[PDB]
Amino acid sequence: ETLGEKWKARLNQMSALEFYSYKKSGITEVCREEARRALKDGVATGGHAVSRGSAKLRWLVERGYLQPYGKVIDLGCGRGGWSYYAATIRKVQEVKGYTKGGPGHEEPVLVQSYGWNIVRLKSGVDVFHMAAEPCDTLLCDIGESSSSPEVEEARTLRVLSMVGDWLEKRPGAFCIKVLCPYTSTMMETLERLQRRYGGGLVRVPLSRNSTHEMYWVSGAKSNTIKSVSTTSQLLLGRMDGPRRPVKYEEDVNLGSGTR
Ligand SMILES: C[S@@+](CC[C@H](N)C(=O)[O-])C[C@H]1O[C@@H](n2cnc3c(N)ncnc32)[C@H](O)[C@@H]1O
Repeated sequence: ETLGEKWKARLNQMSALEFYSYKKSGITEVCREEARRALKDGVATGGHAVSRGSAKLRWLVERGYLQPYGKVIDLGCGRGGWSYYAATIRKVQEVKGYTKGGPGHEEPVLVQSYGWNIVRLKSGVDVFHMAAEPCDTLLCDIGESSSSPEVEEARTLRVLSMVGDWLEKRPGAFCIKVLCPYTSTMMETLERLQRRYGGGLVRVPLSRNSTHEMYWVSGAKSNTIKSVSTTSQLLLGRMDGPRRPVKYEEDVNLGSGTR
């Protein structure tokens, strides 16, 4: 049994109160109030982000974990935070996002932030049945949380295969969401993939304690087992002490105008 599995079991054990306190205990988050109001009022300008993903991607890009450039593909773009953020980047030439949409799934949000004319968000698309196309920047943010470690593992495996098909055309720069990296077979296959392709695993502090997600990014050089187990250690530790306060970071402003 790995530390992440113990984390998972302990998480399932927790009460509603304890969970409510734990999910955000000590994490970093973004004040999305004004962005929510503006977006609800139909303000396409102002530079507001459509989701929190922008803040996540930002956190990585401003640390060299990846450097977006050229043709960008956003797999499971949802509302499209990653797509717009990437579209605000100089080296980036084209952004193509794809999400599932429909009931229960996010639809893209039409906003005119900076570089909105180079964005192209396509809903009603299941990337598992989609043919890969050559690109320079491979983004993927797929991985739905489940109470079952086995389910999360299987979902992660399917995702990793699907993105394997895309990485085979060989970017470049890439950011791939890994929901469940805390099981043995997962660390094994992630080691394997980290041999075949490059990159490493990074735990974004914007991620809530309720999820063990780490992002497999290109510009990172790390050991799988070590990074994962340290992440597990942290998420475990936050389940014992008092409630650590949240570090309220500022929301990202993507400005306006075209490119
Ligand atoms: C966690 S959200 C991330 C959204 C985006 N990264 C952002 O920053 O706003 C993942 C989205 O991917 C979509 N999705 C999940 N599986 C998909 C699939 N197989 N094909 C296309 N989209 C999918 C879901 O609808 C979900 O809204």
